Amino acid sequence: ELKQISRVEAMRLGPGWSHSCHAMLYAANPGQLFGRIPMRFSVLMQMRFDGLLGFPGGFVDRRFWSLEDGLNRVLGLGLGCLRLTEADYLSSHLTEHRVVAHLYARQLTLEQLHAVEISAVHSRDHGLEVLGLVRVPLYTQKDRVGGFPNFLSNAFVSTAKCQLLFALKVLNMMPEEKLVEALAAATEKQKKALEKLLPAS
Amino acid sequence: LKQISRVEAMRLGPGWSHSCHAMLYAANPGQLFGRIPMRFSVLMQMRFDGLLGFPGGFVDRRFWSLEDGLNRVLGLGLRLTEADYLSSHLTEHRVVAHLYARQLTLEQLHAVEISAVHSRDHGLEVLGLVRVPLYTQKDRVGGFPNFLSNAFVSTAKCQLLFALKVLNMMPEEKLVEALAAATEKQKKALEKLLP
Repeated sequence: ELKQISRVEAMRLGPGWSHSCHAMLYAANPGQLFGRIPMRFSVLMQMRFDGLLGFPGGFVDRRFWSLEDGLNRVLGLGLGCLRLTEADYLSSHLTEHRVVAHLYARQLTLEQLHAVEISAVHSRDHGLEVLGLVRVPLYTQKDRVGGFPNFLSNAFVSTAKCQLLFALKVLNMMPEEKLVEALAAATEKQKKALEKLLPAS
Repeated sequence: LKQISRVEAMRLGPGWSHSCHAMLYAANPGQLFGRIPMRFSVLMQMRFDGLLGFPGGFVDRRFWSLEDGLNRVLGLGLRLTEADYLSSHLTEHRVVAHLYARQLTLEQLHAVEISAVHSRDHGLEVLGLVRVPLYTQKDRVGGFPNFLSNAFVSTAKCQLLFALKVLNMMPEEKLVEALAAATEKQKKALEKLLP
């Protein structure tokens, strides 16, 4: 968990602080997987050029643009679709490189969520800085790792993983105890996989 | 994984089930930020169970050929043939994993990505396609090592590293280096959580 800070207090930090803006785009999903698993929500993340999962967005130079303007410019290159606004602002966090990470989020219709994925494959950043969008599975299968735990066992931008788990909580998309349960299962999954290659003694 | 030939795979007997997966890749002459050659782009997919793997799935050899079955299960919205067959491996519950591979042009690879986002499997069994970055940045983790530190279907990760070698897409010593750096990354990060 990262240290949180209000927007107005974040925008008065000295010139030694850089700002980032990322967007969590998600849609309520009424479907079920394999006839019994409710999907609840579909959330968009993406594979970055450095091989890590993160959110759409990136560095925003506050000197030249509003946070919203700068985020939408980035989204224009990496998604090429919509225009977020201050109403979509969710949180600001301090990262450990003095960076203030601003998190935006908007619930989309399922139709627009799919339209974003379609526009992403045609975007300027596709195949360069963005290597592909992925939906987050929020369910957990009977084996207690399938789905969200396995997904959390992937390799993330540290800030993005914190943001994802934070947003799911405060947006009442997943109970906090279920988020931490899945994170614990992910960590035990990572240990199970690592032991096969490089076990401790 | 213990490898076996195609003809010997089909004589494994009815007790063995067969899976078929496709590694679609393209030569990539681009350079990331104008410095680092991308070499090749390979398509993988995020699965319903949160793991990265290859398109494809199980095939019922009593009703489809391996190639016909594969083509129905790709979940990409190209038709693979016998010549695209690459290797067969025996999974670590009697499953023979057949791996098919075909080199495409980058533009054709892009066309598969565009068709994939419109497939009926999208948003249920397939949660998205990703391109494998085969470059390694100067920090020794950026790109391919970080990518290999994600979570894979165990067969898919072995199929990827095997295919990259035998197809002469990456020298073996570079594949070992990238895997080693990814595994060391996983260890150090895991030590922050479960020392």
